[PDB]
Amino acid sequence: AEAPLPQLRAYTVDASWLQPMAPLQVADHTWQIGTEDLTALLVQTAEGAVLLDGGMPQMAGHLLDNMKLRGVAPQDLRLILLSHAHADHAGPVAELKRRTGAHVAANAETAVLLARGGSNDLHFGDGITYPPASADRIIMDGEVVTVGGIAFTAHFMPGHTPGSTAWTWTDTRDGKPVRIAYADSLSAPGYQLKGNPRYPRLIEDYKRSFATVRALPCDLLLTPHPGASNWNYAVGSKASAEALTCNAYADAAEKKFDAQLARETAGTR
Amino acid sequence: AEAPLPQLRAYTVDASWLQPMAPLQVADHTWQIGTEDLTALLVQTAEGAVLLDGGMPQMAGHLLDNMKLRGVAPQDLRLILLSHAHADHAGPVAELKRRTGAHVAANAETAVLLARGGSNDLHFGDGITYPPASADRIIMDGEVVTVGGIAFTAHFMPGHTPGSTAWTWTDTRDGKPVRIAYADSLSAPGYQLKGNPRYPRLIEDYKRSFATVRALPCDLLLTPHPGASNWNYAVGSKASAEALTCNAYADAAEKKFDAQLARETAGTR
Amino acid sequence: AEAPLPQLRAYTVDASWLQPMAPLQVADHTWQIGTEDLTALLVQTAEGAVLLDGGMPQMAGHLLDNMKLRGVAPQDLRLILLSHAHADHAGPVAELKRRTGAHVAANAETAVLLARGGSNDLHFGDGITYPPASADRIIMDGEVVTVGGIAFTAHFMPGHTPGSTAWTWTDTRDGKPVRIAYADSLSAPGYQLKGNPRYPRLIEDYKRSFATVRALPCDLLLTPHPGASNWNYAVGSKASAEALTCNAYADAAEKKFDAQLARETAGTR
Amino acid sequence: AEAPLPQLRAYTVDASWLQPMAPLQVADHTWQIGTEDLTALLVQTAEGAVLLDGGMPQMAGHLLDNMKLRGVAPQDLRLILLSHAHADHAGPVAELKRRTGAHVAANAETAVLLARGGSNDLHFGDGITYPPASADRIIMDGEVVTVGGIAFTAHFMPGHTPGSTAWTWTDTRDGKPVRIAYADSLSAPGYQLKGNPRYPRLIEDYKRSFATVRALPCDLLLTPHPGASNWNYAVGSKASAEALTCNAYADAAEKKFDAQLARETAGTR
Ligand SMILES: C[C@H](CS)C(=O)N1CCC[C@H]1C(=O)O
Ligand SMILES: C[C@H](CS)C(=O)N1CCC[C@H]1C(=O)O
Ligand SMILES: C[C@H](CS)C(=O)N1CCC[C@H]1C(=O)O
Ligand SMILES: C[C@H](CS)C(=O)N1CCC[C@H]1C(=O)O
Ligand SMILES: C[C@H](CS)C(=O)N1CCC[C@H]1C(=O)O
Ligand SMILES: C[C@H](CS)C(=O)N1CCC[C@H]1C(=O)O
Ligand SMILES: C[C@H](CS)C(=O)N1CCC[C@H]1C(=O)O
Ligand SMILES: C[C@H](CS)C(=O)N1CCC[C@H]1C(=O)O
Ligand SMILES: [Zn+2]
Ligand SMILES: [Zn+2]
Ligand SMILES: [Zn+2]
Ligand SMILES: [Zn+2]
Ligand SMILES: [Zn+2]
Ligand SMILES: [Zn+2]
Ligand SMILES: [Zn+2]
Ligand SMILES: [Zn+2]
Repeated sequence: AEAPLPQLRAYTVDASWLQPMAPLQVADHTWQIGTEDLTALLVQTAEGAVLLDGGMPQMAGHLLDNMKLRGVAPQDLRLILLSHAHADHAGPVAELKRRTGAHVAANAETAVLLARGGSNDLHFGDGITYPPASADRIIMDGEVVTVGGIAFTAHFMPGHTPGSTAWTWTDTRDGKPVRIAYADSLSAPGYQLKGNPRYPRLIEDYKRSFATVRALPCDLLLTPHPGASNWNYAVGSKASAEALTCNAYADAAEKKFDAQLARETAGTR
Repeated sequence: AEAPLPQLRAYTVDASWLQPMAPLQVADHTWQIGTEDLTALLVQTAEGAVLLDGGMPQMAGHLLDNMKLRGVAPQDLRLILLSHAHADHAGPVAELKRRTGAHVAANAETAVLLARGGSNDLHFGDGITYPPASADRIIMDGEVVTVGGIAFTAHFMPGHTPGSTAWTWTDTRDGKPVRIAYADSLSAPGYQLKGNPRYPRLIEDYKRSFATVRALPCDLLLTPHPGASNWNYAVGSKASAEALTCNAYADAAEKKFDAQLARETAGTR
Repeated sequence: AEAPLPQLRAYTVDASWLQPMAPLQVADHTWQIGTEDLTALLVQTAEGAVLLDGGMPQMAGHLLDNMKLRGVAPQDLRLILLSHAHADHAGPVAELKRRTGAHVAANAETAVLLARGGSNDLHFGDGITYPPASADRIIMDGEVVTVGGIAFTAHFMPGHTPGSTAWTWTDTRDGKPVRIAYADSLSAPGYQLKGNPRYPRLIEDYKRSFATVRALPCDLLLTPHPGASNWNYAVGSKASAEALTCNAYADAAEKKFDAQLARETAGTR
Repeated sequence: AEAPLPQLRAYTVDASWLQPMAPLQVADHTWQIGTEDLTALLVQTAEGAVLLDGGMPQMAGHLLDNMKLRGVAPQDLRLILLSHAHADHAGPVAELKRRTGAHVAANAETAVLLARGGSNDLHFGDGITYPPASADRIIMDGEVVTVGGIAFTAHFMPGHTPGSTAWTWTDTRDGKPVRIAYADSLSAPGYQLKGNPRYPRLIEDYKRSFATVRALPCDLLLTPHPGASNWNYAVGSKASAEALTCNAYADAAEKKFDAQLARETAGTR
């Protein structure tokens, strides 16, 4: 009686990443509409809405529910933007496109990973996947995408994925501008950093990306994993109280990266 | 403490579907190289090999091992053909393409489902998925694909999937021709047959496909699930003893389909 | 001084195919907005517009101009449907998608040809091409697509292309229903009909498609080339006067097909 | 009698770009097999051949002819690499893939442009297009691709296109190593350089790419347009005599770029 091949293993996550929350207002037009521990930002304009990230694949219905609470019908969603195309951020994109008619704008690296459904990941292989989706517009570094007069600027910050992107826009609160920076992850979870044949310039890209994050226009920083920027979505009006600056987020990420690099030289993860 | 969204659920299968077996010769050039309960046929020519189906995603390494036992190095695999693009038959195609340089030939319906990784299935939704892969050649009904002088003919038999295909070729044994028919599944597992908005002509297609299977050139029938044609790969040289004819396979499938249709009218699965 | 390789040759067409016209009303909601000799139908609903075909690639701006004359802003175009994915009918689809955010719904055969930009055509090779575009929804035979409460039904009629489709919907005029049938081309221009290795069942498909066209619900027939159904868009309110029935269109196409088949047997085009 | 829309215009080129030539040996394994004025490099190994660029779409048959003269049958072509995905360098890729079974390896930017057939170009729009093709392997900056033991290293040099790549490998001649650098174009033909909304960091990318080219391992430089590196393929064994170094090629390109930038500030092309 010899061993059969192993069964496929599902991508399972902490319960808080799947815990629905009601819409939490970030600025006049901008709302967190994902789960307690995964960001999905809805930006509402007079000419339709923009969604930045959707979380896990199973979050599609919840996102549509929260859009409805905000007055956004499915067909009112015009545009989906992404931080990076891993299953816990781009998971429901294919379903959202089918149910809303929204288009996706992303850089070429994010587009190719999204079209693979996250398979053949440089570090994860086929372990963390989701339904594939197509990008409808390819964007370049620094390119501006505008919906309802609100301009979103892309800032490439490769490392966590080759296509990792920060998005910036200026909202308002109390009559004053609020420069929002939605910066992507700077983690390298389980990654081989040095001499990686699938990503030879990984270290150089991360190092440049720390600098890119430090330089973002940033009155208020948000991140795909809210804990990375010290947000606590579950506490409502105090959710943003402890939020990091872009400088502090980059500094923390670089210290962690440097320590991980030294541990890899020392033979451990 | 309210319920979080459910975790993703992996596509799990009976252990026998994942139980490796050594190559089992079907005819002079044709070998079963999959698992005990999933067909993957290797056809070896003087100018490279053809693979018809690969089974589950986790079978890629085993298939390459069996190819090596047959004298087929990875780069010797020229062509992948498919019965249908469900995860338990097309599962390892993307990985095989990357590791062998083989091309995929398939009809348009199979190509679109394969490129989705089986997501947005007409009946399964996103429940049964696999790494997406691209077809390199689109084939039409009755089209002949030739490798090393061996001609493979496609016979469309829509129903189980819109792109379901039977493949026929003539091998030899004991100096005599053996017309092999690799006919696709004719099951409708859990499908809504009547008035299905995603497949309005489902019943008409199945009915035509029973006739197509009856008419195949067929000295020896094989099926993606070997039990459907009464093969038992685990018993070696007796594996083919009880194999059905194409007529008998079509008849059994049609009786099951008609009974399921009546049960659906009677309100049950 | 030996001959260089030939220059690329552009797909050039009769001037009337490129001659802009103002919107011509077909029924209460339905307008011809293409050129004098290429159909592009705009169907306007309370929840956005549908475009059936766009003509040649250079027609994108003209279509948007005519949409504006009808009160349809670019973002109001929700859906693009196609008769078949040749350059003179799907030509501007990629550009329209980028400028409107519309989605494309098409069958798998049309989707694969559209994604090739018409290249590797079964009969034309690479001679007649256009910017590639992706389908966003794959439709099956008989499937209903609804926008603003108006239901469009797909009727597959393979032959002219494998993915050739007739679209039907019911509009109104003078308080009475008008069953509109937009039937695809039934021509085989320069095609090898018999024993075509790239389309082995071509004759069988055309023969079935003549029957499909005869059976369409049809108070008013329109065709991608208006002359094929005896429309004359240039004469305004008399444009539809001489229009054929579906029965007469199918009969004329079948007689032409049978004559061409006999000429092919007799060695001529 | 008002003007019809303009006819489509073919991409026409100088006759020398389409003038076939016999294979010209560059090093022990490496041959120029394109036309007098467009590079297409064949690298022949014990385990199959690599093609770097193919020229214009109409060059497919000529390339296959020259491969045959070199002893390379169609199925012996294993891999296609590209400098950049414009019609005059990637033109015949789709056809070559269909006729050889070769795979394409390219970066994400090149993959997305190739899959568009060069349409929606950042600078050319839809004016310069070719049959779309899919990449089979996505490569990263500095990644090594190996065929028959010969290692090809990718060096990203964005500017002329976002995906512009230099490829390096070490061949031999007279028992000594020859480090070959196939560097992409550094021209900006008709491009808006400053404040280009579709390429906001164009100038920064070109400036970094001049430095990348200067730093390439380079005993012998070749370029997609041979005149850019002072090759003259038509003079046979003297073809390489006047070839530039990488330093000189970068310097000439940067001086031209700086002059064009000043002219753009001065309001001219
Ligand atoms: C695989 C692609 C996304 S990358 C997809 O979902 N498509 C491509 C064509 C239509 C639609 C579908 O199959 O439903
Ligand atoms: C959180 C990341 C995605 S940003 C992830 O999925 N990881 C991190 C490494 C492994 C894998 C997992 O959770 O299983
Ligand atoms: C999503 C497609 C298959 S349908 C894919 O895997 N591609 C497309 C381009 C290259 C390669 C890859 O991303 O590795
Ligand atoms: C055997 C089929 C594929 S041919 C399958 O995966 N089924 C049948 C219906 C449900 C699902 C499952 O096993 O979970
Ligand atoms: C080639 C595809 C259509 S079949 C395309 O245009 N795409 C695919 C991703 C984004 C967009 C683009 O490149 O502009
Ligand atoms: C009218 C058809 C498309 S429906 C066409 O483009 N043809 C017909 C055959 C040749 C080619 C041409 O006009 O050059
Ligand atoms: C459009 C793609 C290349 S990007 C293509 O040619 N395909 C995709 C599937 C098969 C093959 C074909 O249609 O011939
Ligand atoms: C030589 C370049 C491609 S590298 C080209 O095609 N150009 C340069 C600008 C215009 C266009 C043309 O020849 O028409
Ligand atoms: Zn991630
Ligand atoms: Zn994550
Ligand atoms: Zn199945
Ligand atoms: Zn199965
Ligand atoms: Zn046509
Ligand atoms: Zn036409
Ligand atoms: Zn170029
Ligand atoms: Zn060029």
